[PDB]
Amino acid sequence: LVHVASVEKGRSYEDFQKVYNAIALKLREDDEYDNYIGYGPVLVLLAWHISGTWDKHDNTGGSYGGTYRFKKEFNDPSNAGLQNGFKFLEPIHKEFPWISSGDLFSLGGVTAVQEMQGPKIPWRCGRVDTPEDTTPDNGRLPDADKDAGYVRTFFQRLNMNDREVVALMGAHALGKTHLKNSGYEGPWGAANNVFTNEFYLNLLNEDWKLEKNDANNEQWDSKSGYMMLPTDYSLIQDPKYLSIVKEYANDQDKFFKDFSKAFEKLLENGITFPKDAPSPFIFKTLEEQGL
Ligand code: HEM
Repeated sequence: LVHVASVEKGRSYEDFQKVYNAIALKLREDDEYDNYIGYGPVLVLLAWHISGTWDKHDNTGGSYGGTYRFKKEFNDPSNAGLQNGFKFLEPIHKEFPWISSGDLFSLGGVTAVQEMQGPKIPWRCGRVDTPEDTTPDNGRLPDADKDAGYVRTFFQRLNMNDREVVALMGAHALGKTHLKNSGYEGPWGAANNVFTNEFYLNLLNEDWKLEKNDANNEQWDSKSGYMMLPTDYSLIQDPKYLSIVKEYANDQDKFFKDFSKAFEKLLENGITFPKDAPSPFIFKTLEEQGL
């Protein structure tokens, strides 16, 4: 398929900055969610899940179509718990009905990251809602109970290299696993609603113990009360992965830069931007605007 970005008719930067501010103010306000973690983390997960269905082989899936809006994709077992990010954005969509779904879903991710003190993520508008028949079949999102080979192989479908895989996974610093959703339980660290390189430090510095949880799945448990999925853990089992983990554990800046690039790339996979298309926008945070 060819997916050409098409700017929402007559909208500019300022229009988008308003959508951004709307999400950000709601993030600030609905702070009681998930025991006071807030919605930030679920939004980031939602932006990754709508983008992660992409197949570099036939150009299907990815964020373009806003297909998560369809039952098929919405009811993907792997998307369990995302309905919360969805209901968070609805009221927003209602307020700015001209924005396409794909644009909204992906912007929430950017907004969440930036408002949780992460790096600035350049964003591009132009995703166009596609018909329900362009909805990708379930089973394109990765399993958690695998090793580094699985991960490398998987990520290759999305065109991501080692560096990109490790950068993107540092997103695990945010939120936590929910038994009910995924069959895994516990956060990855302490500051789970602030974007930092905590993930890498926990990985390197905790004394991880393999145990089975109440869903009868194996997870790495630390005495600090943290957990790591087998897929997380595999970042230290693979030699190529481990040196990158180390780099990030050592330099939060480097990690921020790598994440930034990788995240935008993830969100733009499968989209063709005509040369006349506007440059990537860099939204200001509420704080930068004095709001
Ligand atoms: C091997 C690849 C990955 C696997 C197997 C994986 C698996 C999971 C699982 C099982 C959960 C818990 C869901 C729940 O029970 O609520 C989760 C949560 C999360 N995922 Fe990952 N993930 C992967 C990659 C990513 C990437 C690339 C990102 C973004 C860059 C990401 C962002 C998140 C966030 C922010 C959460 C926490 C959400 C919350 O607190 O509701 N994950 N992931």
